[PDB]
Amino acid sequence: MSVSAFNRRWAAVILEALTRHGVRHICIAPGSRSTLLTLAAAENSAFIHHTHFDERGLGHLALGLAKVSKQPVAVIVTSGTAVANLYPALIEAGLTGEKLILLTADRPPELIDCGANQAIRQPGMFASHPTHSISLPRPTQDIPARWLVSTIDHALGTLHAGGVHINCPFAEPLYGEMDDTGLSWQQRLGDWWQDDKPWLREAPRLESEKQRDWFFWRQKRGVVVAGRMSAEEGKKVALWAQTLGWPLIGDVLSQTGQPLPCADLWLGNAKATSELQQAQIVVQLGSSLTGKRLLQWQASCEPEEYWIVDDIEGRLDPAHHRGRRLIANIADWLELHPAEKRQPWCVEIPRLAEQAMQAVIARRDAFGEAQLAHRICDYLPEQGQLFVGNSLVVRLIDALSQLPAGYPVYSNRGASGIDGLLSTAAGVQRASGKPTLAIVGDLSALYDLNALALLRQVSAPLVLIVVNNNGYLMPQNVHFEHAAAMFELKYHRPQNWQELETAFADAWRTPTTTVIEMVVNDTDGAQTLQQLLAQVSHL
Amino acid sequence: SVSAFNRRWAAVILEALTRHGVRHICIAPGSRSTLLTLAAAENSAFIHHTHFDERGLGHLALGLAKVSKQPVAVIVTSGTAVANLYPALIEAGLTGEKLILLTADRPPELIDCGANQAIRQPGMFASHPTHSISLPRPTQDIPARWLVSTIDHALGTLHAGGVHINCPFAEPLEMDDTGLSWQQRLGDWWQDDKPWLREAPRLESEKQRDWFFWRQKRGVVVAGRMSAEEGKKVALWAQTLGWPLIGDVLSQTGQPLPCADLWLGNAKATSELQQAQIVVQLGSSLTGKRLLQWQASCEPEEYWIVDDIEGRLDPAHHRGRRLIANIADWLELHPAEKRQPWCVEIPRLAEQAMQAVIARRDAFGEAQLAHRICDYLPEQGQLFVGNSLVVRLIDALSQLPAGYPVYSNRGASGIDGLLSTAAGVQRASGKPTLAIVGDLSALYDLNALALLRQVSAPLVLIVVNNNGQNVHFEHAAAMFELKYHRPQNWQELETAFADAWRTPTTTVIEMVVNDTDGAQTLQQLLAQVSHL
Ligand SMILES: O=C(O)CCC(=O)C(=O)O
Ligand SMILES: O=C(O)CCC(=O)C(=O)O
Ligand SMILES: [Cl-]
Ligand SMILES: [Cl-]
Ligand SMILES: [Mg+2]
Ligand SMILES: [Mg+2]
Ligand code: NA
Ligand code: NA
Ligand code: NA
Ligand code: NA
Ligand code: NA
Ligand code: NA
Ligand code: NA
Ligand code: NA
Ligand code: NA
Ligand code: NA
Ligand code: NA
Ligand code: NA
Ligand code: NA
Ligand code: NA
Ligand code: NA
Ligand code: NA
Ligand code: NA
Ligand code: NA
Ligand code: NA
Ligand code: NA
Ligand code: NA
Ligand code: NA
Ligand code: NA
Ligand code: NA
Ligand code: NA
Ligand code: NA
Ligand code: NA
Ligand code: NA
Ligand code: NA
Ligand code: NA
Ligand code: NA
Ligand code: NA
Ligand code: NA
Ligand code: NA
Ligand code: NA
Ligand code: NA
Ligand code: NA
Repeated sequence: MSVSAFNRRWAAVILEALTRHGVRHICIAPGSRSTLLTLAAAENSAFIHHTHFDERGLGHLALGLAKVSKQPVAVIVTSGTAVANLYPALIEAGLTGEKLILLTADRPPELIDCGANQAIRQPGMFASHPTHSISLPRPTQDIPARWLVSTIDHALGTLHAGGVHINCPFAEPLYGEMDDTGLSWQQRLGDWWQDDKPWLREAPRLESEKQRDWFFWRQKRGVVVAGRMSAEEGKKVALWAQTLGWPLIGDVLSQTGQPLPCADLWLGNAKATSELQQAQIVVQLGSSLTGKRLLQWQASCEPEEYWIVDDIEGRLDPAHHRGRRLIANIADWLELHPAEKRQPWCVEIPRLAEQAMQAVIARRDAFGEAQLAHRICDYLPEQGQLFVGNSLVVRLIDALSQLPAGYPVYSNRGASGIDGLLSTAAGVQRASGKPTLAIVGDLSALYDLNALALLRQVSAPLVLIVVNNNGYLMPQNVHFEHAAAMFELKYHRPQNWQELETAFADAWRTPTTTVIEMVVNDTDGAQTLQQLLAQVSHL
Repeated sequence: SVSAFNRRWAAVILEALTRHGVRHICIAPGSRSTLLTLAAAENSAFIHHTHFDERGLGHLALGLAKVSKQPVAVIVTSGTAVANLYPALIEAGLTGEKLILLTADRPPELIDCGANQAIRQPGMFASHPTHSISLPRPTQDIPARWLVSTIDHALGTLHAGGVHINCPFAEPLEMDDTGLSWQQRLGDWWQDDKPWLREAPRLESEKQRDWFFWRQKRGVVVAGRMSAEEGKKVALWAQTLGWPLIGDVLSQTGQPLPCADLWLGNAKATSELQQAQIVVQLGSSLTGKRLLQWQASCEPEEYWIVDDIEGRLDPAHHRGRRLIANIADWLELHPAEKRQPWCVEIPRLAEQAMQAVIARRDAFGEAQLAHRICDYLPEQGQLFVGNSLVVRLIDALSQLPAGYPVYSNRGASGIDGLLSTAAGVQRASGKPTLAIVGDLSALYDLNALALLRQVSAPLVLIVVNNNGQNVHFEHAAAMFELKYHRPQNWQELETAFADAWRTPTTTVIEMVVNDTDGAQTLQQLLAQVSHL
């Protein structure tokens, strides 16, 4: 008899199944036609719950949680444009491999395309961006609970990386009658209910094989380029390159400690370019390289072979070198392709690197963007993590700073959207519980302004540094003092290093967010970068 | 010079669009869109609007299109910028605004190889735009007449909804003469005022040959969203036929049988309606709970929906007719003939309904604000309503004047872009504007207070706060240098307004209420009115 009693049990089966695939965190924007999913989510003790009222920011919240935990993270939303607001964070996940399980409630098929409310076409809404899309059928008991959990297990089990869109229509009414309808339908799953594992286990691994000619290649003149990877991988890559005797170019996202710092500067030197032309093979581990000089060099170098090792699939070399694209966990890969001690073949590079760091240091003082970027590793929280936006300021950290090996760095450098940086940082901080430094420009802060609601609720101190270069009535110069106030966050606008170091100490005390607004020019940082680059090009 | 030719290809795209009434252009600053952007700046045909949030940029453009009834272009750079446009594109696809999305793209060699800010853009919006064009990589080997014809075809044939034109450009982005002669192949089209190719079919239903029979039956007229002029014409027409007119808040009909959401819960009213043999619905997106239940359950011999949107609009799937037409043209094609009012109990029920509500107009609550709203309407202005309890309340408790413009985002009723849509609504027409929103809506689109800063006539944003949080908007107002008031009674409210109408600025009025009085008061009026 009861359609709502049945709808609840369909929904509970879908949630129970996610539970068998590592889904722990779940993000929900409340709204009264996803009711069944939200409701099955609350009954389910397995989930840690997060909410936000802006579905765009909710996607990014989920994206941040996945990015740090390396587990799949679910998102439930109600039917209509709620769903479309998930696209950005979905897109970013498809590039960087976050597993976002989007459960989008939908009207039933009889209510689509007929003037009904909050009703749009949701199946295939995200085109090729999900790794898998499941458009679930209208709930009925005539489809066995084993089909339903098997379809979900198929999608999650085969999922190497990226998001999955599960569209979930529900018959109206979403409320009412409250009986045993669909009770024996659930009971056919038997003791899968007290189990632990998927109903259907489908989990093939996608992995490249051991390169049998590694023992030759490892004795040639190689270079290691280290892109985005985990904190732990960065230290491993640092050891492996050092053992090989190969120059390591490490990105801000690599956490290698950057043994050859200020690459963005020293790749400008003709002495450095000439040593590198002698390179017979380049082994690039990780991807999304940050620096202009590194991107130019990569694009123009001509080693016999060019290798990209990364756990994401597809082509990762925008200059299309002849070589290899190797799919792997970077740490397993280094295991499979171990180093033997060999004397370094580079003689000039390690000098130029030192000299470049000395040049930046002769410049540490003017209270600006480039200098904050240079000194950033002085303000990093102890046992913390850094989240870094899509701004000049982070190319400047990459160019002018030397971050410590193994210190966690996170970002959104898939498509480098500037639309979700605060909600992302909020997910990054929640997943790990660590105190967090997030560095962002003013447009990114204005873009995701309402994620300040999210940042109120951090589990450790979070410092949001907003680098502000600004950025009918005369245009105004916006600031973030009232924004902070509006959300009961701490706020500082330091004028000098003493005030910044002070602002940082007060910030690192309680668990909430302190906004530190650093007003700067729209030219000093760029300008300082160029000066150091010419200086180094000459050295 | 690749660069010099890329500017000229972009040039041709933009000039094409001007021959189709595109006057407004909304732009979000971005490095990879520079060519469409520069081209746009150099073309005098356009009025330019900027926003930093692409989602709110889409909704601005939607607000512009909603009032202007002309196509509005949007330009964004490659990447998730593009995806931020989906919400407004989807809305347009339902209410019929013509948003022309020009999405800059990396050239095809740079897709799917880990390049920066590079994503799969063609087909990205799935079935939602009315037409989608994935333009080829620019080259002078494809002649300019192809490019303009492709555009003239997308826009000439556009009945309603959006158009996605993906525009890849090769890099670098050396002011040569490189594609000059390529452009000059268009000869004097460049000095012309029309499209290159004119393809402009009309989509429209034929005259209903049996109207003279049906216009004498016992009909009910239901009026949803339509233009202000049409609101007045439908009122005249319904009156002439002797048929009751259930006029939505979006109808601008003057609601001659006000408080339908109450009197529809009375058996004397429904029983009289049961005698209805035809329902003519003009427009759609009906607002009221009672009206939506009534609509779903009614059982005339035929149900008609007249609207210029295409596709089914009756979610009860009644037997009858779906008629595509400009409402105004349709009335002319199907004239009323003067005829005696077949209804007796309803006009009295409506009156006692209003009377019942006037009786409880004093408490300083959501419901009373809603009932008294026409005391605060700006003269010769326009109202913009959110998707919020407070606007159900206006529809239930108020009677808005015939022919006063009302606008809304009520296709998919997202709460995601109401401020930025409001800002486009004010700019399209230049009128002073009232916009009514809930706290959650205002939070959702908070950064669009930056658009509301820049208005050509006063705008008042009533934010109706029943906060579940416990946030306020004084600091948001202060962040963007907007005037702010939190009135605590009717005198403080009336005063906030007098101030508000003097200068071309936005003032934020925050009404703080309860999460229950509003629902309660409506529930008690329903019961009361159902007992008459
Ligand atoms: O990249 C930059 O120059 C800073 C841009 C920025 O202004 C922002 O994202 O707020
Ligand atoms: O504030 C209202 O009028 C009710 C709707 C609502 O809660 C909101 O959109 O914030
Ligand atoms: Cl993940
Ligand atoms: Cl081509
Ligand atoms: Mg900036
Ligand atoms: Mg509210
Ligand atoms: Na789990
Ligand atoms: Na929605
Ligand atoms: Na699939
Ligand atoms: Na489906
Ligand atoms: Na079963
Ligand atoms: Na599985
Ligand atoms: Na039962
Ligand atoms: Na292999
Ligand atoms: Na091999
Ligand atoms: Na690092
Ligand atoms: Na590090
Ligand atoms: Na040299
Ligand atoms: Na590759
Ligand atoms: Na391979
Ligand atoms: Na850099
Ligand atoms: Na940023
Ligand atoms: Na925002
Ligand atoms: Na946002
Ligand atoms: Na843009
Ligand atoms: Na409309
Ligand atoms: Na339009
Ligand atoms: Na598309
Ligand atoms: Na092509
Ligand atoms: Na070509
Ligand atoms: Na050719
Ligand atoms: Na033609
Ligand atoms: Na193109
Ligand atoms: Na044209
Ligand atoms: Na033709
Ligand atoms: Na009415
Ligand atoms: Na009426
Ligand atoms: Na209602
Ligand atoms: Na209803
Ligand atoms: Na119809
Ligand atoms: Na609202
Ligand atoms: Na409207
Ligand atoms: Na609407």
